[PDB]
Amino acid sequence: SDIAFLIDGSGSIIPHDFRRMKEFVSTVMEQLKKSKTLFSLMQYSEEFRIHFTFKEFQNNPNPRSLVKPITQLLGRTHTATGIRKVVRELFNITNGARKNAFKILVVITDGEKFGDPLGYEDVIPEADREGVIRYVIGVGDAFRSEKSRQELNTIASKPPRDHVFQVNNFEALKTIQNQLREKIFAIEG
Amino acid sequence: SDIAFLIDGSGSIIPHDFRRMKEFVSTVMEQLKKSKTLFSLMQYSEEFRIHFTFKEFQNNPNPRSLVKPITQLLGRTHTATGIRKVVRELFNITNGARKNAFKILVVITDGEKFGDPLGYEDVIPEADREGVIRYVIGVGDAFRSEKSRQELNTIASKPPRDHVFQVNNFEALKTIQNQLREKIFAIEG
Ligand SMILES: [Mg+2]
Ligand SMILES: [Mg+2]
Repeated sequence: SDIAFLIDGSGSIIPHDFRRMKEFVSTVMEQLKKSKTLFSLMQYSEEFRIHFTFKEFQNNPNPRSLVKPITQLLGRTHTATGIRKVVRELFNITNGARKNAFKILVVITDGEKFGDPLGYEDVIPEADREGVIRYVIGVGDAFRSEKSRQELNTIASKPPRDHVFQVNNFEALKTIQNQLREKIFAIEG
Repeated sequence: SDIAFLIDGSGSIIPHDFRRMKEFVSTVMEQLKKSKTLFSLMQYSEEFRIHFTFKEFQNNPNPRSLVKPITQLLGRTHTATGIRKVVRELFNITNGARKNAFKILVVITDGEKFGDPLGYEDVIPEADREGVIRYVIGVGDAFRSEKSRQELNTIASKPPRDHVFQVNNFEALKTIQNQLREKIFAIEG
């Protein structure tokens, strides 16, 4: 499995909630680390940060090591654009990504996609094509609406009830590790 | 005929040539005027300025006065996003666009698309579905190759012969002036 992480570095996320976020991620990588599993991370906002590719991870496969040194981005939310860059570069052959393997994407966001030229319509359709499975963790009040949830039901793979986890706040992410974990195991064993 | 212009305001355009382009536009809108014609203007770079809308035109049908105050935006070349907006905002009924009218668009730019999240692959198609006729004018030494002009043909309608025009300097736009004018009359008569 080519398991990649897309995390929201929006400056709407207070340093420690962002601290937490970061700890969540380390933990799941260690928790899902099979032998042939690869990992990659990028930090998206208004600027886009590749912290590491599959290709790298295999010559230093240590979640605590690589997760540790990340720096927040603060800008706004270009989720769609972020998606396009995952598919477009993370999941490319020269980046470690292996062709006969499962493509998995886990997104973590705290708001709605603000000020993005692209849309889900522009990026969604090409993610399916190469067949990327998408699981979305949405965090906070921003997601309590009868429309905010739509954006989340949308970045997800179908069915959405099994791909979406609407948590209450940074702390409260520890609460779904077993879930998010077992769902990603079941599709490899 | 709902006729709209997209003028490149990038930083590579020196101020006297930016003034030359502003002249061209005023003039052509003059020459192409008829009682049923409406004109719209947008300048793009990295930012996007809608100078006058279809229905605001019909509030002060005066090319010349309307073009006078236009100051240069200074960005870089985000041409696809520009096409998008032209198509999404200007040929919008609420911005005065008429249901049974023709939709002609004239693009003028001194460069290659650069650092644009969108591809022409994401805009050309919306432009076709909405029946938008595109003419491209590529000014300067950027479209100097059997390659960069290939940008022009992609943007422009088919056959490419008829919809593309390239001139060496701004000061030469005056040369394709009469040939353009006519092209845009064979649509209507
Ligand atoms: Mg946020
Ligand atoms: Mg330029």
